[PDB]
Amino acid sequence: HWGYGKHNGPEHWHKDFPIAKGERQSPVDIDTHTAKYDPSLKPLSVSYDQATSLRILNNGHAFNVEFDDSQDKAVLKGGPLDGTYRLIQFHFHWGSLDGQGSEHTVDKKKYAAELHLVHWNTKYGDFGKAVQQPDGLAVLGIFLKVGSAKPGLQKVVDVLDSIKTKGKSADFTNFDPRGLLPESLDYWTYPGSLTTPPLLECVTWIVLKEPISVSSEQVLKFRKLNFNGEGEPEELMVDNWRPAQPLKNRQIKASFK
Ligand SMILES: Cc1ccc(=S)n(O)c1
Ligand SMILES: [Zn+2]
Repeated sequence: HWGYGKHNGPEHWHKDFPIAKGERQSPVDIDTHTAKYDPSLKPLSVSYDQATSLRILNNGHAFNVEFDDSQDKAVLKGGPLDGTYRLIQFHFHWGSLDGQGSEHTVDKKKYAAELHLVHWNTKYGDFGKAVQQPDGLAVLGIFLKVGSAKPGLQKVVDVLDSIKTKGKSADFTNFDPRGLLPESLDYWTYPGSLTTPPLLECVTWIVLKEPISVSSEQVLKFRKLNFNGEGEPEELMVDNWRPAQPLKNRQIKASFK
């Protein structure tokens, strides 16, 4: 099945998921010179004061921090979005080296990692029905650069020892995703897809311009996770990013001058 190695990596995905070569795949390179300011964009509203985290899971491709999405508790709206999208989980993509790791790139620049806060459109009732719709998801993407530690990341980094291998999960309550946000909510937005199989084309991407800084020690701990299950040969969970895909007939809009 799919993964990020030589024989099952991104160049192979299209055989099981032909949408891999579809018309609105993600990620893409954001050419900042070509991304037009759109003064009709509303400010983004990120309302995470009532977020209820539940659990963290190593799913063999990344780790997901999961939220109770059974009530309107942590929602994204405004910006490019019509209506209300509810937070369901966040995860990251990262590199074996600080010079790569992000999925989106900015004028071909790769960041060390990229955080994806995944939300589903509440008009669709739940996640599973939302991913059958072309406007079912909104993913807020945030770049990570290596420098100063991100204090708000440390509770995630500290729990990783307990979910080293595929299939492991751990209780992960009372985690506040507000601590992962940069100061500015200036963003680029375009229509795309999940960046992992099934690669569904349901996503309004909202990618923040301002990265957060994490320490070298924080990212090194991400790289000690494993793609394999317990009792299998160790394969470090690194380079779980898909490269940039063709922009095709899409425009990237900027929320800022
Ligand atoms: C389930 C899910 C949703 C969004 C993304 S970017 N990934 O990678 C996975
Ligand atoms: Zn992702």
